[PDB]
Amino acid sequence: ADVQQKLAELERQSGGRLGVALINTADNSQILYRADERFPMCSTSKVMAAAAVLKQSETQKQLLNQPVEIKPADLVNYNPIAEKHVNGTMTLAELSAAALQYSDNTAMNKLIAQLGGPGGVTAFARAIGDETFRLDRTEPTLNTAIPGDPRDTTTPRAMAQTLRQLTLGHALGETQRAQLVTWLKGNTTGAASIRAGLPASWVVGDKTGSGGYGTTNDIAVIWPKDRAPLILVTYFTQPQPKAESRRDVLASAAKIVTDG
Amino acid sequence: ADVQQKLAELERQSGGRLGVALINTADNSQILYRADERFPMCSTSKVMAAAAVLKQSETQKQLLNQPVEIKPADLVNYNPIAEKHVNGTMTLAELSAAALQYSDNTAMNKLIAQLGGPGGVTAFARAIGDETFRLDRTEPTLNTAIPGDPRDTTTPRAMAQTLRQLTLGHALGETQRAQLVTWLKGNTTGAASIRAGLPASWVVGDKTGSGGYGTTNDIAVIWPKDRAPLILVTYFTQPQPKAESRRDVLASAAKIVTDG
Ligand SMILES: *C(=O)/C=C/N[C@@H](C(=O)O)C(C)(C)S(=O)O
Ligand SMILES: *C(=O)/C=C/N[C@@H](C(=O)O)C(C)(C)S(=O)O
Repeated sequence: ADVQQKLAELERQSGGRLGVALINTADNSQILYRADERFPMCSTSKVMAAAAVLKQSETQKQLLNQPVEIKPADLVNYNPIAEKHVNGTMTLAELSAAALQYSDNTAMNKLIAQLGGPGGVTAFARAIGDETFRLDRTEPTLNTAIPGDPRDTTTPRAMAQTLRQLTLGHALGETQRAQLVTWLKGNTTGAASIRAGLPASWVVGDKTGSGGYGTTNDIAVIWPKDRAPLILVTYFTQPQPKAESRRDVLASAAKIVTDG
Repeated sequence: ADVQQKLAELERQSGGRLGVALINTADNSQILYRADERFPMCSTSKVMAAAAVLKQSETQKQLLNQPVEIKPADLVNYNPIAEKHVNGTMTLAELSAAALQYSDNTAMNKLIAQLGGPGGVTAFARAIGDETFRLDRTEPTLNTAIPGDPRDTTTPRAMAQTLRQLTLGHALGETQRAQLVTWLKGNTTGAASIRAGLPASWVVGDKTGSGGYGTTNDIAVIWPKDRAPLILVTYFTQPQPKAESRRDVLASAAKIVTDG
């Protein structure tokens, strides 16, 4: 509508490539912008991995309480939670929360190892009907974000659809779906991103990501004041190897698509 | 010097009044800017209330498990957590988390009432050697933030000092101190405020606030990469009752005072 002109303006003024998918669950309407292009997911991939471990825990009923050893060698680049338990252990519930709410990279690595490798995360994507998602690498190299590289990519449309099934749909058993939403709603890293663009009264759960070429991402489930929930995926990447993050672009994108 | 001039330049362009107080616990140095002027606290006052409840919990030893009834008449203007428990209950631990991490205003009112009113929160401030802090009203009117009004105000210097004692000192017992810091570290609302101004590797716990006159506040305990923690208060208020919030200003303030 004007939504398209505005998104195009934002994109041009930003110097980057912008990807947006909104699903409105009141009526299944969508707002799409480069929705079928691939973008590096970076840490927004932590959602698929934690969900995969949730799913495992539907048949391995004590899985979330299993201790996992954190060695000095497991420490990656960003480890605000793991590094407090080195030469100690963390449960798989603790690791999921640390990956999701703090973006801890060591924690993500443990989730990936539990699933048997990046392949296992991709296998779960495929099990819930996501044929686009691909995880190929561990932290921190999954975040390289090199233009033209298909590794560790998905599309806004696929990720919105998947986030809808996981958070509001039936990809997970009910307890597990509640657990994921509880973890997402407690994210500590999202206030400058999608949230920044929404009315203060609306409630949000979301997972950010960032990486190379100033890749700046957010995926969110959103409960507007007095409306059915929305799903929003805002992905953004830039042409220079060491571009600065742009969480404000995401916020601008969320304001634009939710004003209507 | 360089920083005092930069702060003045930032304030000069902001359209408002900026209060800063930084304490570097490596050497107890300070950086101060309008640090003995009063500002309205808004929700940064929630720290003092949760800390008062923690203090109570040192002698009433299951206090944090105690259920509190939430009635429809309790709901204020912003209760993302409390509203799911109307005609039900929340524990004091849950009210604490809700007020700190989500800024739930019904939650804050239950903490105030557990302390005997706004007066009891002030009494606790006084018991830990804070002679500046004053809480006068309940939510939501505590955030009116009218220029010149002394209600519900403190100074950046008083709040920096208090925050240091609560989170790194011995104002509380050790478990209570750790509980507070854990709650601050899991704040969901801070990524666009002080955090936005600091390198991504630095770990932050904080409490934001906002209100009338475009008042935009953040107070934080910061664990920089490879340095002793800092304490930072950034307060900001504006001349028009309906001004928009300016979390960007706090971010910039944070960057100026941490650059070197
Ligand atoms: C999640 O999106 C990944 C976070 N890590 C990166 C970041 O930008 O925070 C690095 C650069 C620390 S690395 O890819 O781990
Ligand atoms: C904490 O700072 C509380 C915030 N409240 C206000 C805000 O600006 O967010 C309102 C307007 C929601 S209310 O006056 O409490």
